[PDB]
Amino acid sequence: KKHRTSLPSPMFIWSILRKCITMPVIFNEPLSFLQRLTEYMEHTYLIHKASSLSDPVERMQCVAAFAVSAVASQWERTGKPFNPLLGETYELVRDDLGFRLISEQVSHHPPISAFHAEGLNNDFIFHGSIYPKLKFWGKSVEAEPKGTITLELLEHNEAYTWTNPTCCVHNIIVGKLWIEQYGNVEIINHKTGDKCVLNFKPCKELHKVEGYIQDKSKKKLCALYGKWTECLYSVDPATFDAYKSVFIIPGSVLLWRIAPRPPNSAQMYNFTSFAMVLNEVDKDMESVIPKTDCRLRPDIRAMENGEIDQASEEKKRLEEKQRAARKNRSKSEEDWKTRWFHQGPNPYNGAQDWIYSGSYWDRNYFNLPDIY
Amino acid sequence: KKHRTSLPSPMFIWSILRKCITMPVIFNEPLSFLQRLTEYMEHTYLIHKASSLSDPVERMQCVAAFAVSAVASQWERTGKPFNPLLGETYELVRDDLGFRLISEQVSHHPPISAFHAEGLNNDFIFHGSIYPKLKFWGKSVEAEPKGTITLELLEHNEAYTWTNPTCCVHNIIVGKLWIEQYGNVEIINHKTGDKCVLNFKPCKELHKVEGYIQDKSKKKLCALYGKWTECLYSVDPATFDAYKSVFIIPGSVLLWRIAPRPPNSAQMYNFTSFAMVLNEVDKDMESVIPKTDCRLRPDIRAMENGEIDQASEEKKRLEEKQRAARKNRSKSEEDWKTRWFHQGPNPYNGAQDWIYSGSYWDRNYFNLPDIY
Amino acid sequence: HRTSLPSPMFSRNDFSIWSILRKCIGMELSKITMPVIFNEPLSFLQRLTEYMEHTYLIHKASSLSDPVERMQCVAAFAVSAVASQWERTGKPFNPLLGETYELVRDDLGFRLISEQVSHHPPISAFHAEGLNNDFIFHGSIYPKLKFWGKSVEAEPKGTITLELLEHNEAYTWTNPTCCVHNIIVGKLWIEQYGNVEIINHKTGDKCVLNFKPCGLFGKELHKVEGYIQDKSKKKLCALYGKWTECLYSVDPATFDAYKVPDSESVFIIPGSVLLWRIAPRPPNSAQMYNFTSFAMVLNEVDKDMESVIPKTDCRLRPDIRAMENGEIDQASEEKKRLEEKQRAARKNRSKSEEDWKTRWFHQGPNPYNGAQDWIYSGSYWDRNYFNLPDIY
Amino acid sequence: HRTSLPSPMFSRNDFSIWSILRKCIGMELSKITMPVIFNEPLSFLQRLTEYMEHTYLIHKASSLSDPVERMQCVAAFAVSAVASQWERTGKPFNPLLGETYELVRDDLGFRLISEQVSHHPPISAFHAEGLNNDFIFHGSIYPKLKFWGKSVEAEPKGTITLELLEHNEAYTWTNPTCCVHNIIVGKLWIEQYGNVEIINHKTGDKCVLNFKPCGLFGKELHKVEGYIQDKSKKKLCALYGKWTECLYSVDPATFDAYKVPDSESVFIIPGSVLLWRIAPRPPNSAQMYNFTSFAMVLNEVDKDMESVIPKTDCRLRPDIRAMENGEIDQASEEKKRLEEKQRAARKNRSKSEEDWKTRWFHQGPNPYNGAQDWIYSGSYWDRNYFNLPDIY
Repeated sequence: KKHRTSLPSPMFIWSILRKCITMPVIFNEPLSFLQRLTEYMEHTYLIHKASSLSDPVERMQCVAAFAVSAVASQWERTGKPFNPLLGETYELVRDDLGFRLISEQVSHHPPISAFHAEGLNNDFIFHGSIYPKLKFWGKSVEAEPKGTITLELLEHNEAYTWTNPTCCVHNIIVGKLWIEQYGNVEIINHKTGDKCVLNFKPCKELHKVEGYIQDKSKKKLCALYGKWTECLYSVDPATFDAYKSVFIIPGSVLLWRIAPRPPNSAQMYNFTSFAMVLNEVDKDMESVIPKTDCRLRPDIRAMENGEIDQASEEKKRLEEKQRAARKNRSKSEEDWKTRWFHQGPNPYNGAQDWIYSGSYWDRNYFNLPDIY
Repeated sequence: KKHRTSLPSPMFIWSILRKCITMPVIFNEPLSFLQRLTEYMEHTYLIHKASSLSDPVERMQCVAAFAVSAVASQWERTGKPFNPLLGETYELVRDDLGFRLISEQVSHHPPISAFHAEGLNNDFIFHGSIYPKLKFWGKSVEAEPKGTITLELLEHNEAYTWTNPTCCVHNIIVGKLWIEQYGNVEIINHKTGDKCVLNFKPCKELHKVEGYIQDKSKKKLCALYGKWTECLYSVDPATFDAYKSVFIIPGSVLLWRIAPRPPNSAQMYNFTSFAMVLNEVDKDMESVIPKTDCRLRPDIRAMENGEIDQASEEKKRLEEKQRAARKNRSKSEEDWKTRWFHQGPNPYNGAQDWIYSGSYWDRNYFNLPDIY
Repeated sequence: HRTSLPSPMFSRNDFSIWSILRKCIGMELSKITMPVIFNEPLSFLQRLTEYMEHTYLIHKASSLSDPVERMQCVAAFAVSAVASQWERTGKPFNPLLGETYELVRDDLGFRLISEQVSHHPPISAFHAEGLNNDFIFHGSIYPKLKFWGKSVEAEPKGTITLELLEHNEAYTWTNPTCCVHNIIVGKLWIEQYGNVEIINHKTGDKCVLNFKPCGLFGKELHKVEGYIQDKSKKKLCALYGKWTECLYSVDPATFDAYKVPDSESVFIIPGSVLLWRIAPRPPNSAQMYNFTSFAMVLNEVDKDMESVIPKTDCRLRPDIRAMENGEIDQASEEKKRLEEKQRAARKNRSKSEEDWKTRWFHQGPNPYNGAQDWIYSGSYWDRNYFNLPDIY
Repeated sequence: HRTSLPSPMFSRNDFSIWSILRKCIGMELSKITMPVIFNEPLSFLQRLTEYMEHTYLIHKASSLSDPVERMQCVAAFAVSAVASQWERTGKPFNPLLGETYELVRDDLGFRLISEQVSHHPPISAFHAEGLNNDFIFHGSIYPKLKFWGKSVEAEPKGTITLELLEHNEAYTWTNPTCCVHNIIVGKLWIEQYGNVEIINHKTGDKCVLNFKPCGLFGKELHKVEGYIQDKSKKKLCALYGKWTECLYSVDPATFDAYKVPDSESVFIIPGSVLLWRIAPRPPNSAQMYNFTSFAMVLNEVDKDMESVIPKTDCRLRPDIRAMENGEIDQASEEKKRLEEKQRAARKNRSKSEEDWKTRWFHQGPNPYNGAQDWIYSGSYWDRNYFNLPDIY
């Protein structure tokens, strides 16, 4: 009996390692991204002011003031908001600031959140969608709210479009996490031909916003300066040029000052007084709001309750039921239907945009997505 | 309508990270651990020699020579052998070296491998079990073959027990992997009262084995020196004392020299000529060997074929079917039964030991474990 | 003898413990060097010079008196400047603060001097002049790297400036972004995209080049589509093609009439005029880190250079030499060594509180777009080098 | 101008690429420091001295003339020497090469001098003398750490030697292993196990102490069971108990008649005689890194010590000071600093090729078991310190 003196094949990539080897809720804040998007509304008084003004230059100031304000609550809000489930809605009615705002998570890959806002007196519509495109930039993560933001001043037959600056989270790997916001922002008034430029200057000039307003002719009509953590000012351009808390240039005009976060704040995730109301519920509101409102979302619920262990268990559950829901539509050939926004041309730029489908505030909700 | 000014719970371990965040076959050699255990037999001629000798001192030399030889093929065998499945058997009959050896993987937690060897002329039995207890020691892994090894010389009414030294794999994290073997080894001849001490010296004196033989009275009768990678020698103790490849002390006696690895070797995982036969099959052997022989194990099969991708897929499958098999017995209250070894007193030490159940070489296999 | 330690042990249940795990893990993490094994034997300062490969297009434009016909050559140069990128998944060495690279070609009619002008952020400034005194090509590149998913982006932040001296006119543009797909997991492939505007600041002529992204099914891979328009926004040319291969030009009105992945063939619109075609890579290419012949010249040295060039020149950079000589084992040790000499120099300059001095470039506004830029400080081609920094 | 690089690019498909990933990853990995956050404000040289807490047992044995009755006191000392381990899941600082620790207690009748005598392997040598000139307690400890599963083992390799000078007799033993269960995942708990043989080399008396392991359901946790036997292997005593609390002794024949987890109560076999009982930890304990009162004295300092003690003494160790003062944030920076000063000293001694000199200990055989050991070189209590190494 004769045996073999050699092996058949002589002795001799990441695939093997990949095949054979979520986010911690301790890094979230108790807010859906949709709710973090409604903080855009924190200073809706500027919109209402804008609508009551005759001169479009003065009107562009308040919209410029408002655009800065809608991204102003983010200082020290280093908690990531929960990525909204597909079909997650969120509504907010505020009787004092005079608006209603429905938002719906439209897609999940990529994550797109659609929102529609209306003044209660029918003076404005505010709408758009946001994809927060996350990019690891060095030792920091960038979030970039991709998407146009459209504000229609109904009493004035005009609409303003713009996009938001980039929101950067530094020291994400090491050090005290902190928020920067930089980018340039053009506000086009599509009736007048008026343009407003807002540079959110990057860091010294921390939080520094500088910019100007010009007519369609391209004549500057005022400069705009301040910090998105505090305030914006308008001033005559000629004296702003010569003259480069906050440095108050002579004869400037206060356009906006940040709303109030409570002394309780740094114990409550640095939420504003506006933010503290976002995720609240009560027996009345339970009957009316739909089953997709993120006020009925157990993990944000349980985290706001302190039950963090129950929050991370509940979070992984929804995400899993959401994959599973995707794979059944992946096979059953059904494809997802957006209850409250449909897709369509933005008429002021011709760029695809999500468009409110109507009928939300009628209630009588029917066949809603069962996403919890 | 009045809203809330604070959250219910103020804002505020590894569990979350653990719950919400195999071995690569590229690190194995194509051998079951059971097969790597049969390399103990590579020099069974020393056993047969031992059995033909009248003087037990001379007999203790050959058993000491054999004990060193059974762990000598491990130099440069830096490939881990596949952890044997529960129920994996392995048989080897060699007509020239004169033995049969059945081994069976007895348990999996911990991994215990049982083996029984018999000389074909009924001159010896060689048996024991091995648990290779792995410990990460610094920049190296230690494997320690826990368990007694019992060699019975049937023509001489005697039995020797001993345990194996520790097998250390250096530079496991960084550098060229390489094998060291260290430890002290006592060989007790239980009839004569004779003892043989083998120190496997740790590293300079790389692979250095030194030791002695003494009677029950505790009189040294010879020294024993050499290297487990090459050879062992006996020499008069009096001249070994005075006198401290290999340093040949005057008037020494060659007890053993390592068997032959082929020039092909370093292309074939550094297997010996003995090792190259272990995992071989053929149409004859297929009819006879049981369904648990690791010659019928697909991943060791496919890896020996070079099909490494198919090997790592096939490996994870068996391990998974093995967990699944465990969890069904975890519920169905069935518990695993060892086909060929039962547990019992080692009579020469009173220490629990696995004991051959008989009947293996009768074939007529019945109801064997379906482990592939 | 005391009954207590001066301060109780600090608690694990309180989350104050992992922010010191945070502090110590990152002091270790940022220490680590990127393995030479993902680099290619090129300093970014050298990768920057490949812009110049097709300088014959600047010379073409220098000698055309139709402004738009000059624009068609600058756009040709803009597209060609980024063409060598295809299949260049090696990451050129980040240049050490103080690194220079000079390249003189007489067959091509230019001489170029680059300096690594800052290390955080890593900014490369370059200045190239025509030898017939017919252009200045100058600017700066800050490669902003961004990871996500499987992809790495490098956005080259910076204004690039072609001044055609014989026409008293100057073009500015900003290059497209370069994506590298399937890092770690899969086969690497290179994509370039982003809108490039080229402006003739004299005439008001605007070139729009949209480097189209892959899109679904990989259909628009490498496609480049755009126009040239006059100061009043009327299209005079359509431009199209792939930036890996060719740029065509054609009547705008007819272009409107016609409106690891593999690229699509260029459909040659009737009446097109080829502006630029790539010179194919040598058969050395896929074995030679996918260099073009031009790229294989950059780190070449003779002792006739080593006397003339300054000591800072990256042709004298050891780790890039080690890697090119195949000694990749040494190259990560040379890399390790240089990245610590540079730390030590800069911390040393903090205990001393001295500001670092760029030898060949200074800061100043771009007079064409008001951006802050980097401007040649002169005297580089004098030789007479003095007090240069010791960086190797 | 060359047409190729001097050497083709080396391939990823060939597995020659990851062994340079291997080379570079480990040069980074072994650099990293263990976070101070798992340590406790004690040098191992100090953790070593806690053996001495119950020296009153040596003094008991020094003054007994029945040899076996002396054995019952050495075994009492052996068990007591390892008692403070319970709930000590902080890992004492690995002592720097050159570290010493001295401890003088007159209330306890001993004076001890330890030196860290090698860094790889980390070997601690110690020598303690009775002040009444009645014993020498000396030996060395190499803590061989071994990880697997959730558990870390520290096997203290070394021979420990009690010479009772008034009886011309000497005991040798080797301590048990100390397991730490549920590292990272779960609550840490400490277990000691291993067979300890104590030999009276004069009389031939053997003490066997089996520190029993936990076993299934945690039933034998901390139990210690053994006997004392004469030179002809006859049991004169059974010993039993838990090493956390007590050691009893009893007629051997009656003991045979009786043959995070919580421990079991000690069943007090009729006719037992208590040999040793632990002194309970203070209520400070669980807040004070679970020190016993003795352990809380070790790093204590007065300026009256800092003049007398040498500069190497670990009471003068900064990172251990930082940690004890609560400044744990600084302690990992002091740790970082010291572990690199020590590397730099030893590599420096390689460029110079000089061998390191232990000041207070030298190597030599143990005359009792032939093992190689560490032996006091004298002169430590003279003071008159000279040329000591600068290690802080």
